[PDB]
Amino acid sequence: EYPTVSEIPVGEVRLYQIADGVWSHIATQSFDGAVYPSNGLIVRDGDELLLIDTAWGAKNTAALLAEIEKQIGLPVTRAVSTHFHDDRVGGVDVLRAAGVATYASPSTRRLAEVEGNEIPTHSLEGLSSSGDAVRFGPVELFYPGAAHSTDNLVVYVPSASVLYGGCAIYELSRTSAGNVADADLAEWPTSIERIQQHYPEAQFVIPGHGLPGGLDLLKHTTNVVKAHTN
Ligand SMILES: [Zn+2]
Ligand SMILES: [Zn+2]
Ligand SMILES: [Zn+2]
Repeated sequence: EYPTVSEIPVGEVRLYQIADGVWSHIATQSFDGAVYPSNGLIVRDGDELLLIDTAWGAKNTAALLAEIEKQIGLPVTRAVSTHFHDDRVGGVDVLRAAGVATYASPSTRRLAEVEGNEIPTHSLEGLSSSGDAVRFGPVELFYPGAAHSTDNLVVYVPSASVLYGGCAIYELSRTSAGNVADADLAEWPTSIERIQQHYPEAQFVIPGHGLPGGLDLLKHTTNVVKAHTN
């Protein structure tokens, strides 16, 4: 039932309802040779919507907004990028031009600027130390520590028990480390354990790329990270 690359033409976006008032958005992008999918999240926020992460690029993200407008028909008022890479902030300029308030931690904004990437406008305070959590409307934002990147955030929807791990969490089908150029391999397992300890009640876990699962995706990711380390 969950959308794969097979069902998503390049430049198109699919939505998938995870639970009441929670959706994931799925887009595709061509890396050198292969095509990769990418997940973000949509969370109902009263009569508005909170967006988690772009659809990886300007065209994809405009397609994302059109697909939201068509299927849910509620306005996207805020967006949060969960780290500084292009599959998370690429398309921020498109969101901004459409009247969406874009948000990221100062850590993420700093690293985006150094990378020459798009920079979310607003800053999320209170997330600078590992284990920090802040409320953002219908979600909790959590900084577990450095993992896939030094700034990576995860997002929990308490009304639906949905944990969005972004790129700090691997899908089960991924049995080898991905792009770890900006990762902290030494801290990644410790950061995953912080997620485990903070959200032991999570029922759905969404990786940055690929199929949703349960909390076993956390142990999976630790397994793969330790194998890469060694
Ligand atoms: Zn990344
Ligand atoms: Zn603003
Ligand atoms: Zn990623």
